[PDB]
Amino acid sequence: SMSYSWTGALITPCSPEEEKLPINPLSNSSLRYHNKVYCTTSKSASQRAKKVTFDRTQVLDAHYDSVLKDIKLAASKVSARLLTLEEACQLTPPHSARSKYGFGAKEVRSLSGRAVNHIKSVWKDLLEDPQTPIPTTIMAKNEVFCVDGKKPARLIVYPDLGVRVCEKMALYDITQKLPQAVMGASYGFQYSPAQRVEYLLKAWAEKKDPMGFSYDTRCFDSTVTERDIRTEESIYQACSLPEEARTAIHSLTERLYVGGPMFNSKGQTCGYRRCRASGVLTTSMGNTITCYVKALAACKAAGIVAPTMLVCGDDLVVISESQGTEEDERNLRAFTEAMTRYSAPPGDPPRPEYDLELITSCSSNVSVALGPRGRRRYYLTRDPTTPLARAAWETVRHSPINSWLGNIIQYAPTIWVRMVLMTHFFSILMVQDTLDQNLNFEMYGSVYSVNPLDLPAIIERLHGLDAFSMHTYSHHELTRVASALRKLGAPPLRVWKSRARAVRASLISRGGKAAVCGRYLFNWAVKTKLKLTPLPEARLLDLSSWFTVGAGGGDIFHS
Ligand SMILES: CCNc1nc2oc(-c3ccc(F)cc3)c(C(=O)NC)c2cc1-c1cccc(C(=O)NC(C)(C)C)c1
Repeated sequence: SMSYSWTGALITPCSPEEEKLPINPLSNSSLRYHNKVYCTTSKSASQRAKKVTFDRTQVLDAHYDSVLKDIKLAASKVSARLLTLEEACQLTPPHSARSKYGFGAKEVRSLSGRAVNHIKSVWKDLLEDPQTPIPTTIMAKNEVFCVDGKKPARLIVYPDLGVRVCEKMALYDITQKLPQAVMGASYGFQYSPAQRVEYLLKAWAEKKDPMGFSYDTRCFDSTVTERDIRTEESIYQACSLPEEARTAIHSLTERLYVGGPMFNSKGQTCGYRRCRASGVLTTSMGNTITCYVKALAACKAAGIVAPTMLVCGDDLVVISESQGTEEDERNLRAFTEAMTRYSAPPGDPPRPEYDLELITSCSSNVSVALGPRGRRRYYLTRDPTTPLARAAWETVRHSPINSWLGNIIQYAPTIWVRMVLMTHFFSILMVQDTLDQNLNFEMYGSVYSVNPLDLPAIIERLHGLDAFSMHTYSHHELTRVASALRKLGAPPLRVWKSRARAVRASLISRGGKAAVCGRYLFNWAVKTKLKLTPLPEARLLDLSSWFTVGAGGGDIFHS
């Protein structure tokens, strides 16, 4: 079927949109940034709609059936329960898109009578009716990117707030248990960055002769069929569940997850969806499990030898035994053909790599730097141009996503986070006197609440003490940050190191948790290096909820 059908009504915005920051004609830096950075807006929504609209065909085989059989058997070991209304309301982010039925996230979180009873009606109607399509809203996302032309806006398709709370009651427990039970070590959301690196290094070391590849599906959400989505339901149903959960899961699958009508922000009929919805609770878990099933079946069909997989939504990495370059090339072509028959064709054809550092996935690659010992330390990094361009946009135009914060946390050991992002954002929090204010950052369908003064303990827990003592960065990492700073019109590394010496001194001059930030985060900025010891507060952090899938949008709150 067609991934989408359209009426011709425009995908409309709800808030003001800005494609580019204003130019200062007397600044060369301002011109460089203007030439390089843009924000996607609803103006390009039709270009995206055209790309994501195509017919899907699937040809399954015995390899697919056998993998699916094993997944259902692994799912049967899972016992999951309904969440209470109270639990589902507390998982709702404070600024989650309001309901059309006269209440918002504030009323959901406080359990106001009207919100609670409207959610009661949605729940009862899910139990009563297994078939009527649930309406959704389609919106164009506003995201900042760098040229090299321009990407059109990504589209988000989501149901009403009342429906989103019911999805949590019915399926949140499944999201916490099922992926690990069916995928084991392949489930990408269970790892801290240091644990992810360790897993990849172990997978690489296990092979006598390793070969790795990343596989990127073109428009993954649109390639997801009604059948893939009904198969996801049979996997959820393989769990031990109360009957009421089974009923709600089945109605949500048939009325929402498989497809339905889409409306623009003005309330006009925009189209009809027959693929994955980008803004539902099951988006990330569903994409991860479905990508894993197709990829494991395709490994078997291609004859990939001893594959070790890592799956994060539609991002997939396979590390296996090289059969030599010629056979690897043939086997990757056979893998691609099988993924295409399963309705998962590639954007760019996969390429075999004989060095772990040469694989890119989730925009990241493994790099090496020296520890305080002089020992080689491995960490995840990425090209910093877009993260630095987003941080510059966020400095001038406040966003609740706070991409700069999510980047400082995920990429804490990188040169660009330590020298540029930490220096810049610790300076702004100090000048504004907002260091001790809790902030939220959005990432992979989840909203996390973080105190910037807790960053040293969070970084130590996610990356280890090595994050505060990395030095002697690879030439590629040095060239990458220097080029990104030049291209964006920013001052060079030498200016950032001078500013960091002052930010560190100012932080240490405040005492308490701020001095801890100065000492641990900016130990690279000084000549006389302090010996950094484990932070006791690192062990006391409850970061358990940080290692799971979120809800498209992102609609799972962690505080
Ligand atoms: C470290 C940068 N991010 C990532 N970098 C990555 O690099 C790879 C990768 C790269 C090269 C390669 F050869 C193999 C794999 C990822 C991968 O699994 N691909 C299949 C991958 C995933 C995340 C990622 C995704 C979701 C959440 C979080 C997270 O850490 N989240 C918090 C802070 C909340 C715990 C991090």
